[PDB]
Amino acid sequence: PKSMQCKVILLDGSEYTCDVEKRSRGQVLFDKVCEHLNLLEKDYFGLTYRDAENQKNWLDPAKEIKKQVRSGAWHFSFNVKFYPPDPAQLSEDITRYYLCLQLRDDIVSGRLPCSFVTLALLGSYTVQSELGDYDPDECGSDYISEFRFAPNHTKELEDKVIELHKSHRGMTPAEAEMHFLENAKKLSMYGVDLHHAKDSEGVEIMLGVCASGLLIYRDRLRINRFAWPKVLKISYKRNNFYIKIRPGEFEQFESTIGFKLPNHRAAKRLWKVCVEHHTFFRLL
Ligand SMILES: CN(C)C(=O)CNc1ccccc1
Repeated sequence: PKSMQCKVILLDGSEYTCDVEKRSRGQVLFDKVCEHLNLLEKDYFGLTYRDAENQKNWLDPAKEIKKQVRSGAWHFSFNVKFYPPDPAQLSEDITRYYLCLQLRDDIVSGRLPCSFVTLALLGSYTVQSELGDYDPDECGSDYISEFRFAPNHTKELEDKVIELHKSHRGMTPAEAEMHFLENAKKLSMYGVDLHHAKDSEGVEIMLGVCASGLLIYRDRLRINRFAWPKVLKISYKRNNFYIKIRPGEFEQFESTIGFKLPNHRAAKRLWKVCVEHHTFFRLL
């Protein structure tokens, strides 16, 4: 029974290696990684792999790993797939811990934009969670944390992290993690998966997929929002992604909004992440 080596980048940046039978479905590897992580609330998470073209794709747990990675290496990352709108309702602290690690990467990467003060506040909770109570013996006027807090670090940001860290004395790791999440969950790009697209006139837009619904970022003055209920149907055809928007009360006919994606693979990928978010947040 022939087994393939799998390498998974975990949210703390370490590498987990295991073997699965070469015909294994994605669920087999995902169960092994979740057991390694002692993670029970698995529904929010998934594995990603970088494709030929080098884009992120979700490993479909129901399909063979080999038919997804195809010609590529059996290398994956462990990621949050469904960002919970209210992390206080997750049943375990370890769930909220992995969500924090993902968000820290979202922030450092610049996928999750954040004000100066919110960067410093989030940072201060991570420090409290990881080092415990503020100690001046590891902080002179010239302190720079090992912790990556932002896409661009400044001395002013490091100073503000420490000022806020001083205010958290006696906070336990679970408590600082929950405060981290209460702030992060409110940011306007929290849990937003962004896809490049063109509208039906060829104007460059971004489509965001989130718990609540669908976002079209057009210029800056114009952001359209389609709550999942309002979206009656989606589909893709060639390089095109279409959404069918409910008639308001008293109108005879649904409207169709069409988008042009870079290629057929980008259209299908957007379609599948929309279906999955629609299914997930319709049950939540
Ligand atoms: C900026 N964000 C994340 C939101 O406005 C969430 N809310 C929302 C509501 C309807 C459709 C899509 C999204």
